[PDB]
Amino acid sequence: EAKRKLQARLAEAEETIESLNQKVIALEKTKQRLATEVEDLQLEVDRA
Amino acid sequence: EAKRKLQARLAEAEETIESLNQKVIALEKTKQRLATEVEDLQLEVDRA
Repeated sequence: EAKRKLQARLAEAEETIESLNQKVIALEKTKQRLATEVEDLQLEVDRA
Repeated sequence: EAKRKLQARLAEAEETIESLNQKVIALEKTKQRLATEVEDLQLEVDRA
């Protein structure tokens, strides 16, 4: 009975790591769109 | 012997879930300091 409680902690772990996994992978994709913009508009700074 | 190896790959999950949650606050702060400049330089590059 010590196992099944401890096994359940994995069962609430493996969702939460998966729950953040979509939450992280969205936010880094929000970076690299806005990352390449601030390189792109930087060339529009010294041009303007 | 099953109780041992269930504990370890629970702990490395516990190692990552502290670290991963430490990133989502951090990369949000990395986002916001980038979120200024893409709102900042855009307000320059049209006024230029």
